[PDB]
Amino acid sequence: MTTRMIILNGGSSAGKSGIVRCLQSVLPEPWLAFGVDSLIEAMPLKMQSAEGGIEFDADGGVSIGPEFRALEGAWAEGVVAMARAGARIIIDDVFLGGAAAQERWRSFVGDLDVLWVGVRCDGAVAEGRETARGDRVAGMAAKQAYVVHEGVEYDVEVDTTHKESIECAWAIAAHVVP
Amino acid sequence: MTTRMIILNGGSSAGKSGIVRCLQSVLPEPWLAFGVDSLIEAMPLKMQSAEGGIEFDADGGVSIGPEFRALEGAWAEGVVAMARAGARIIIDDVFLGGAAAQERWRSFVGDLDVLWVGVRCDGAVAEGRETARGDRVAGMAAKQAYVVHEGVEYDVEVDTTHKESIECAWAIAAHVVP
Amino acid sequence: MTTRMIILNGGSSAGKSGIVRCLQSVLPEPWLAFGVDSLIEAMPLKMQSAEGGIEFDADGGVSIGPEFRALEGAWAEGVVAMARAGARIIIDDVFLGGAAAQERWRSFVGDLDVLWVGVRCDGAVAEGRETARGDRVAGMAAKQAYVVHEGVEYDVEVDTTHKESIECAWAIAAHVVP
Amino acid sequence: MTTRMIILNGGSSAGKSGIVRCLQSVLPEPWLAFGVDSLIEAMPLKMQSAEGGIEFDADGGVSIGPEFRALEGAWAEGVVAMARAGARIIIDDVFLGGAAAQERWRSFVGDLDVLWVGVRCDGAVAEGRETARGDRVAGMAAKQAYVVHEGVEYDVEVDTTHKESIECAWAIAAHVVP
Repeated sequence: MTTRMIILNGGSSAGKSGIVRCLQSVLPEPWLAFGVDSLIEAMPLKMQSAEGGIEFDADGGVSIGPEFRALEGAWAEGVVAMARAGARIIIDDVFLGGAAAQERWRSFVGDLDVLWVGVRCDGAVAEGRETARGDRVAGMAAKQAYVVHEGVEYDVEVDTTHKESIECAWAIAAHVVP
Repeated sequence: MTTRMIILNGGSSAGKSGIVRCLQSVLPEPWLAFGVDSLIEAMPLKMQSAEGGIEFDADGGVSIGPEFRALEGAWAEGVVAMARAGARIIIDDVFLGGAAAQERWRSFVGDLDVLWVGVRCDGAVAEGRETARGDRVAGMAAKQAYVVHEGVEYDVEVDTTHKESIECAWAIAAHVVP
Repeated sequence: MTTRMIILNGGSSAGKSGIVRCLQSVLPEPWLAFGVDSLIEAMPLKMQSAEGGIEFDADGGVSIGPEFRALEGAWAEGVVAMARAGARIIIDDVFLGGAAAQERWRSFVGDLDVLWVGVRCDGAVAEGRETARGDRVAGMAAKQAYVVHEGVEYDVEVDTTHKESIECAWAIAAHVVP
Repeated sequence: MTTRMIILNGGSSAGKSGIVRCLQSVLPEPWLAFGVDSLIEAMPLKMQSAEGGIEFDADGGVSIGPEFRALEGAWAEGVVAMARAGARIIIDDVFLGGAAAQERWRSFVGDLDVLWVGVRCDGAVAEGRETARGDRVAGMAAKQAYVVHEGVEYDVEVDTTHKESIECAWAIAAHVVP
């Protein structure tokens, strides 16, 4: 019935974070936000320089080793648990593995009421925003713009190519069941 | 002949910073960027809590005392000097005083070749972006969206309401004389 | 047997974060780090301007309403769950309620193997570091330097008044059971 | 007579920034702060990935090309100009070239009244702090701890190995002539 967790999926620079902050502002009840970024933040710095962790090549390519996977899995069960405990949770992620990534989340979520959101944005535009934002490693936006959505099922889809974050947030909130 | 300094004026959240980073990326020659933000950054923390400095009320209103003015004046002469010394300078500012602010800059710039840029964006949209970005004090975007341009003369005008930063950057670069 | 979660308690500017990063570097196994700061980060911005959330007065005093408490409780169960799922968790917090705060954590932790760490630092010194770091609201360091430890039981205690973060980290790691 | 500019030199993680913020707090008159960091910040992102700019190898080594040098030179004349215009300026830098770097600054400073400050800190300790702070590229602290001071003349020297930032700041302020 009541939406317990909102999960956004989109390529780097698709506007996920902005939409999330907008959602936190728009939604009447307090929603805690967590995403792959804050996850990286919580991992030890040395994790960005390892095997089973995460590394970014020159052109923005990204690869995830098993060490990273293990931690992420536990982190996933944690946020799910937060929701299970009564806290409304918003999660933004980048499904590098497309549908597989969704399945992974599905395994952790169980019968929890989740609102699956797709955040699209044209590759060239995303790339431009990537430059505007000043992201360290250029190239991610273009590389992730489309593949991350392949085979992924959404309850709602927003496209930031021509819609502001606040507007996308409004569309998403509309589907949130209190 | 050659453009020595580019000065952007626009309300908070109009997209100035993003355009600046885009300009730095687009322009072939290295352009140093400085703005009211980095200026605040360079001022002592206690300056945000003083008389002659800067304070933000509850609704996003902003006021500048003489202490702030004095420092800013010196900072202005400095960047102008940087340009005079051969470094290409990009400056983004918020002309709270409208035309008066432009005159102030004019006094410091002298006969230096400057490209005056106006960065517009609808108030409501700016406000939305202000929320998306997560700015501490909400209200600035709306309050500054229009007044900062009153009586201000520009060599080029861009409107981020429906144009990406990179696109605005392209428009601006086109007017930059090597 | 094996330590599953490390919980550090100390006043603002006692050096908790630095020690945590050192621990992440020193410890051979990957430890995920979370603390009151990242929690605030995950809460909606408007939570810093509410009743049941968190507010900071002029002199650095801090108060926590029920809205905040509710979220924090769920967040607590989450990290505990992360640990329960096999991820090594490091948590730094500020026990404003002294022993009561420890009891709260005890209720969530259950029989989970936890290493309780106390991070002390002289008030005047902490205050100085608070200034050095450039923290927005001055006054917290002094106000929290001692009360947060009243009635709190620790497995290990470190004092950063005359010990570097890395050194304190070494002391703490020594008590971590693989 | 009156001190117009304070220039601090020290290896990465020697505590320069903290001392600077302390100085801004301690000193009665408003002092603007600028340093190699804010300079990097003002340079285009692509400058960290070029020839004549700045690059950091794997072990924390740093090299500066001519492109970087040119900009820095202009930036130097700028801050000097700020001081010449009546603004009190604080500058923290890392003299990779030792005495040569001081000479460079001397050429730009001219007869301006400057207070030269040396900020020392043991290499091993600095390294530890580098880890505590979470600096991206480890290794700088150790590599720069001593060479940056070779042949460099100071009006005042502080050592953060066993002195807090605030204390070092007090020592430095004592030499500031109003």
